[PDB]
Amino acid sequence: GLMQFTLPVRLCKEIELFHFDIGPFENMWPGIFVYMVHRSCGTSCFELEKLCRFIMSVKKNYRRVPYHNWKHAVTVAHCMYAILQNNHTLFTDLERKGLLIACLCHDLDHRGFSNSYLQKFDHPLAALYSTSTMEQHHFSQTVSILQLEGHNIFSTLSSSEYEQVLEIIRKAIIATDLALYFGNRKQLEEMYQTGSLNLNNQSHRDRVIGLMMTACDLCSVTKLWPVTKLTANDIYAEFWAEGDEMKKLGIQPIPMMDRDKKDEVPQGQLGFYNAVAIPCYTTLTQILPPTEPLLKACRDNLSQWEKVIRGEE
Ligand SMILES: O=C(NC1COC1)c1cc2[nH]c(-c3ccccc3)nc2cc1NC(=O)c1cc(C2CC2)c[nH]c1=O
Ligand SMILES: [Mg+2]
Ligand SMILES: [Zn+2]
Repeated sequence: GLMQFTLPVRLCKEIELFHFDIGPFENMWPGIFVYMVHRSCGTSCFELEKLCRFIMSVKKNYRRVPYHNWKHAVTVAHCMYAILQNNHTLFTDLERKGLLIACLCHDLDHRGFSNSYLQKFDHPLAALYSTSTMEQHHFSQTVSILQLEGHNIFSTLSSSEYEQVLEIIRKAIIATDLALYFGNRKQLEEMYQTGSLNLNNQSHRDRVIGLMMTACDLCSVTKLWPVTKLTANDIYAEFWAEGDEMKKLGIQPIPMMDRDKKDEVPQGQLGFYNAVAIPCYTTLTQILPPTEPLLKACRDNLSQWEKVIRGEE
């Protein structure tokens, strides 16, 4: 009730910044998440008994994959935390609640393979969900855990508020399907520059929350260079593994996933930053100005990758 979580000073201070790294100590991540909830939302938003129980069941349902794991779950949620804290008059009570949970759950039960690979493998999830295959699985897993005896952190909400916060969460999680992001940022670009962007339009809020989600999901390109560079090892470990499985199906993988083209990774990072990361945080800064640090950090890392190519490291 009047029981709040504290962090060491350095963590207390650095956690408010966008570029915070949650550290190598797995056991502090749940305290870190609860801390962000109490500060983003209130000591009252969730019952501490239930939240802790939900947090730990979620953690257990992330797999020990190189990148799409429990560390990613909490990292993406922290980015959301910082976007919300730098924009706190813009979001409803319900949006603060459901967005931080959405981020923690957004990759539940990920196996480290793309929607594309499930589809070429003919995995049963590809028959159950034709588009955004993994992302619909994630939201389904989320509802699963929410219905475990003792786990419904939303029990105090009215019938109507409950239906809203699940609908926030669901759209939020589908949004992390990067295949949808390009269309969403383009509509957001037009609306912003023709002045028709209206945050009181619910369908506009949806688009904005979507972009927030892409921004949080890719936040590893907005960390300090040594974090970004080591996170890249984890992503390619998954990519190259999936490429190995593509070869096992008798398919040449895209170079992104072919581990015989390690040498061309810096150039591949360059195009990604140009085609995705920079446009994403640009458009996000245009809508939510206090999120400028993400664009500045992304740009800085773009600059580091050009240096890697030029043989300056
Ligand atoms: O454009 C890309 N992919 C999108 C387009 O539609 C999906 C892309 C293309 C890439 N070509 C290469 C590459 C080329 C030649 C030789 C070797 C490698 N490497 C890539 C990485 C990429 N992407 C990410 O590194 C990436 C990173 C992350 C998290 C860190 C934030 C999440 N998702 C990602 O896809
Ligand atoms: Mg995902
Ligand atoms: Zn993710």
